[PDB]
Amino acid sequence: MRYPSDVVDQVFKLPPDKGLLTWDNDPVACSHCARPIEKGDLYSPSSVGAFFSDTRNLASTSRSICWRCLILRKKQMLNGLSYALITQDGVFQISKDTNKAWLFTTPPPAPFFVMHSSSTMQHLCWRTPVTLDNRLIKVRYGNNLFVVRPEAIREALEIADRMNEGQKKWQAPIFLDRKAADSGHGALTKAGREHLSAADQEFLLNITPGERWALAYIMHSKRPQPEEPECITSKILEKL
DNA sequence: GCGTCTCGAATCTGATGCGTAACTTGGATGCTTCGTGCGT
Ligand SMILES: [Zn+2]
Repeated sequence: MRYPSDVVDQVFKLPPDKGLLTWDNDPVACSHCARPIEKGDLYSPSSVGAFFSDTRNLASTSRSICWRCLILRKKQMLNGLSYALITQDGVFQISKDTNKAWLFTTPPPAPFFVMHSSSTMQHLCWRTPVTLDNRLIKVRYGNNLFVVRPEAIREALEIADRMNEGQKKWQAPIFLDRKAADSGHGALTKAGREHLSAADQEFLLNITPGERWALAYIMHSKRPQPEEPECITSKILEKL
């Protein structure tokens, strides 16, 4: 895939809705997924309504929405893709911690989109940049766009295991929060501050926010075993 | 019209108890769409 809207016609294969206008002016980017809207394509003027609180993430002021985004803005699409991973084969659910560990330790090779919501249901279909290479995974968490490097996650897990190797009571070296909301998120704990070497402390302080978020779901006393997430595109298509 | 001597001294100089108790020891929110109907 190339664009967030490309997930529709490639893994959902949903035909465009009826009654959509046809573009007849100089091409302009979509207001959601930044896809160009060329002459002869199907679009619709923006009618997001007063309850749309994602104006800051709009690609442009074209006020035009391509049919793929019009599909992606349906309630069944927003709810189904709350904790989704959209790859070529299908849409997978990464809600469970084991799924997150598998994704951030053994990512799929193909381009994919990573979905995650910080509340009941949020606009995430059209805000996630594509992950071209598995070594640089871009994850959209609520209003935060994260960059996760699997090698950094593996190195941090190795550091935590080596620091907790001797002590019988397991204790995390770095303070992390699943919601990425705590005031101490990403800061070293007392055990990390006074039981780790200078190189390990410098590495743990110099990780990206996305890596902290991922370790908040992976790094624990009993590391979850990675497992393949289930196929979810069937459920979303049936509910639509 | 003073007048001067003497113009202190020893010793005690604190003891004893009490010298905390019970209860609170958080709570709530931070999402949009969709259908149906008002409605100004
Ligand atoms: Zn679009």
